Amino acid sequence: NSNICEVCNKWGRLFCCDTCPRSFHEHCHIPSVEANKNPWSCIFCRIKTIQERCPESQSGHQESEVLMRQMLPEEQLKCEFLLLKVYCDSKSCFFASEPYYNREGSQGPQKPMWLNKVKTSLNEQMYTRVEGFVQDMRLIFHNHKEFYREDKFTRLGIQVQDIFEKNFRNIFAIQETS
Ligand SMILES: [Zn+2]
Ligand SMILES: [Zn+2]
Ligand SMILES: [Zn+2]
Repeated sequence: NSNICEVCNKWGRLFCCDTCPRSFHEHCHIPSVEANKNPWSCIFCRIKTIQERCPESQSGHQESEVLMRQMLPEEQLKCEFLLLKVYCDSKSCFFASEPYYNREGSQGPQKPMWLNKVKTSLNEQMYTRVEGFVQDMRLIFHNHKEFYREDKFTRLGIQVQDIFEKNFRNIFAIQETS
């Protein structure tokens, strides 16, 4: 197994996947690494299994249909994995914890949002449809773009949104388009 966490790329107290060489800090893995379970399979492995059990699940889909899906166990897992893929980028640090807004010439957003809040919301089963999770994730980057205006720091929201959107299209097998 790897000797660094797959998500934050640091050593420490790591839990090893039994079906692949990845390793994780307890709270870097989403959901948090489960207490017992021998063997244990990580979220990358659990997602691969869904795909292998239903190869047709990788045929193209319309985003509008994906968003209306109820958060049954497989869609819950897919959103957890998508959230994890955002945290895997080091630029997620900017969006992880609760932001505050005091900049000359800007007003803070009406509805602040951040990754750890989405994480808690998923853990607490607060989303009933995929749309709920996706809306809150897109809101993180939209709020950032609006607040930072013409400051070059706006680019960080574009960059992490692009990681989100690429992984969304991959995980939910969104029909490829030009
Ligand atoms: Zn970690
Ligand atoms: Zn694994
Ligand atoms: Zn099938």
